[PDB]
Amino acid sequence: TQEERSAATREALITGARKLWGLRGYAEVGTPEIATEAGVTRGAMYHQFADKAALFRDVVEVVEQDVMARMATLVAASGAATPADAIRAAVDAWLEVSGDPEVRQLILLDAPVVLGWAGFRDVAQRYSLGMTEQLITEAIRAGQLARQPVRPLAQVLIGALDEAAMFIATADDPKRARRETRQVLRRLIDGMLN
Amino acid sequence: RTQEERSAATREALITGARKLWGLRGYAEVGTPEIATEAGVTRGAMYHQFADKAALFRDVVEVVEQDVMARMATLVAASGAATPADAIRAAVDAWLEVSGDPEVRQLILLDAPVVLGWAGFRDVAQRYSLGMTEQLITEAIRAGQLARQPVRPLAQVLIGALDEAAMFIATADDPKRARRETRQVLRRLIDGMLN
Amino acid sequence: RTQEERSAATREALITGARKLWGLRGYAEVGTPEIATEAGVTRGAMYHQFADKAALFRDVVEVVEQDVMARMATLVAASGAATPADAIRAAVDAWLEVSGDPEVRQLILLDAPVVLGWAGFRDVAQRYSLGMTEQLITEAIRAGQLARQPVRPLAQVLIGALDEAAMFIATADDPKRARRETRQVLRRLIDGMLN
Amino acid sequence: TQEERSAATREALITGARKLWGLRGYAEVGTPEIATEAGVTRGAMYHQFADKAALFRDVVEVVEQDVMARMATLVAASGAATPADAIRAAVDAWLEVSGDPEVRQLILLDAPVVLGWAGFRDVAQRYSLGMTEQLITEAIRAGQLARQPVRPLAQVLIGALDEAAMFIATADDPKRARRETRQVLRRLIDGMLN
DNA sequence: ACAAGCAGACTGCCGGTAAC
DNA sequence: GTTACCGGCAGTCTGCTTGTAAA
Repeated sequence: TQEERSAATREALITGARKLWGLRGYAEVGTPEIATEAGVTRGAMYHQFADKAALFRDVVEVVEQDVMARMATLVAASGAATPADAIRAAVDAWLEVSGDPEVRQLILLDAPVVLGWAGFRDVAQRYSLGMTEQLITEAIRAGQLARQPVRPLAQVLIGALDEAAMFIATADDPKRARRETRQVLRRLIDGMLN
Repeated sequence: RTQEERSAATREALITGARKLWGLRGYAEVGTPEIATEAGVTRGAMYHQFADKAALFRDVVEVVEQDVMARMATLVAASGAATPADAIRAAVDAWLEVSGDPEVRQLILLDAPVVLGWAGFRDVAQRYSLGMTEQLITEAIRAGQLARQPVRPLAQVLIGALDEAAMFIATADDPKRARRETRQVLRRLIDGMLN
Repeated sequence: RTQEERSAATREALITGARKLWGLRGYAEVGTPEIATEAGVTRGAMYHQFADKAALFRDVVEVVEQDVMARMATLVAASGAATPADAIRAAVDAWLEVSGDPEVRQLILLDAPVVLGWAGFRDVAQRYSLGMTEQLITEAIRAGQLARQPVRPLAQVLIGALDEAAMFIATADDPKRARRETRQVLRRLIDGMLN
Repeated sequence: TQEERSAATREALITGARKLWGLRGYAEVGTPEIATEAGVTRGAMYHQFADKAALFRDVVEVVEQDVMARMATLVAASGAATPADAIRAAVDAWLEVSGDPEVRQLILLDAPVVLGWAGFRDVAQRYSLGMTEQLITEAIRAGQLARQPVRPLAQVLIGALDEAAMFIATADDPKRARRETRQVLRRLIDGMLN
């Protein structure tokens, strides 16, 4: 089909920019390198996508959805029994998933700069952020956590989690960093609950 | 008259202009021509004073970060805190005020980790806001107000929380309500962290 | 207009202009801005048709070298030679005519070995003047007018002697006398090389 | 004293530029690199020498006189007996000396383009060129070579020798190339001497 | 004799538009 | 789909000019 082929070149470009941008940063890979690696011409790319930024937008979407997939896998398998335990299992899950350098480059470093903080927020509300808003909402609902404004709490905890990830990855002894950071995140969480 | 002065003066104009412009529009979105022009200098003199665009951004980060600490310490002194715990609460409220500056949000919260790399900017913040967070925790532990725990991780995590808090307040649809509510969840967080 | 024609048209204008200017002043002494401006195109369109300055110089060389061969063959045909020896003599007299063109001396005798490398330019000349020399020698052997010997070495050596002959005539203070005398020693050299 | 100190940095600049330009070409080394290798600053370089060209001129001078030195050694050691045999030995001597890659880069390639063909000529008249003019003059003088204009002949034979050198250096089988080129030069010379 | 500040210029490259 | 093309940029060079010495 003619439009069925469009999706195939968009997948080749999205896969390639994800690999390359994930390896080195959005600024440090240009559209030529990316087109070459995808097996398409710069012209076709600028036909399927508005600009470099828009291709970064669809890369972000794909990556974030994978993060949610792998995370839910870990959270379901943890086997929590109360919303609070679900929150802790989510924390440990992100700690496992944020170990991926692709995720840190695309989501934690480049995305707020490419799409703008509000822009990436509009994207993350349909993913990790909004799932945090829901975990908080459920923990409030089941009486494990004081009623309070949810949007702020979720954003802040997301901040703590993101920076947790960078700290563990760049620390000189990563095993001890993951242990101690997990400890303090737990202590922080329990101090939040009842 | 002297060259020590001539260098320093050109660096002062270049850092001033790059701070203004980069802060208004982002590091990616302003080129060295525009920066030179606004500074009243030639691109050549700039590439003599600074290695590349990145090196100039590093000195802009430096000035901005110390400016952040100056303003914060000013606000904390006037509050009249008396114990590490009070210092922590007054610090949070202070950052909420200072981070109202969009130049601070653009340069420090967004670009710096991208331009310098995350560990690079960290090496910078340990000598400023990060290091102060480490001292506030460390003294709060000493004074028995906060349980002994690994200090560097806690400090980094709390910094992450405060940063995304400031971005949240700035970009909210009604910033007054967002500042009030965000202060709320930060306070509850602290109080649950302390005794 | 077609795309192959739009490319061919700008490539011809860049080659024409780079030929004019580089021939007037040397490859080192003319930049791609001047060259584009003279072609009436943007530096960007140029870096689309040509890899870099060097690649454009390579195509300029190619054009100039075939113009050299064309002018040479015209003059030699007009001599009315009939044997390989007569062809060799008429060739020398032709090179003396053609190398009067300073554009030829500038681009081929001076810049080309430095830009493309001695081996690189040789790879180019082997398909033009050098190859014509190798064939003129080869036929001179075939007809028994010249002693059997390694052909590539003789061809390269005679080329060196001819080139420096051209520079010599061009830069001498009385050029008319220089062409007469230089022609003399080349003729004697040739006759001593033949029988 | 200041003149003893001044002269020494020009020796270090000239040695450093000789090594470097000789390795990579005049176009491919900048004055910064050259200052660094000499152990001096660009300001000192531009105080002792007018421009990049001026340092190249003094490098040319040194190299050319070194060529004449080594050549004189081999020509003395061969032991010719008449001007003609002096010429033949001179050629084989150059063939040996031109084996040096520094000499081929600075004298045979860059110098005419940097200094201009006439400029380098004015330099070579006090060395290999002018000596060639003298060997021709003496060969005419002893009746071994026909009376003819000397300047043109000397320039031409210099051309044949120079290009001979590059051919031997760049050839795929350099041993066979030295044999064959020596051969064709011998035949040329003998056909010249009568 | 040396050093530093500085200015004009240049090369190769990129991102996005528009003509094929 | 594709190829030509434009405005603009970052980092480097070269030589000039103003400052700071070791004689």
